[PDB]
Amino acid sequence: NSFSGYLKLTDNVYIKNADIVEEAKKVKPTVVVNAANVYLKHGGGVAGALNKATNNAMQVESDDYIATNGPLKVGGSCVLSGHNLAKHCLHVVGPNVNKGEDIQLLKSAYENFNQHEVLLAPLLSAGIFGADPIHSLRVCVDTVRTNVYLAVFDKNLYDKLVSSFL
Repeated sequence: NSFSGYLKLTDNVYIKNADIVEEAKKVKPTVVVNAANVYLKHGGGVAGALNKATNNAMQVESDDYIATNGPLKVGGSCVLSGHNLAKHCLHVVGPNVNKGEDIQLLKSAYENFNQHEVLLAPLLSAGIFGADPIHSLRVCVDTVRTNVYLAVFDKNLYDKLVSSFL
């Protein structure tokens, strides 16, 4: 958990302008969070990037999880191997607000983070699921009570988040 160059936003929430895949490789955190869908199909965005960095081992493992357990619920999670990225990957499903899932489920999604003392994570629902990222950060801050290190790759967004949260 050798996190470097983060800016503390609140007593437990930290942020860096960085690629989560590169952070995971440098730090090999205990837990990296994936922003997943309910069937754990890692076809793009952060999920696609994390899976690619595992050379598809994450996807094969995820398919086996679904074979045993069925799909996750929106706002739910499961813990699988982190392979070369982390000890564990916490796959968390935020709401797909652009397909009508309730934004209030973003609180339930972030509540999964509280099962782990320290996490490297992206913002949830802030890619193609369509939630405003600043809103997603505000829910993170209000909900997570463990120590979360957020990697935000887009500097334009990072600068807006730091401006809004100090």
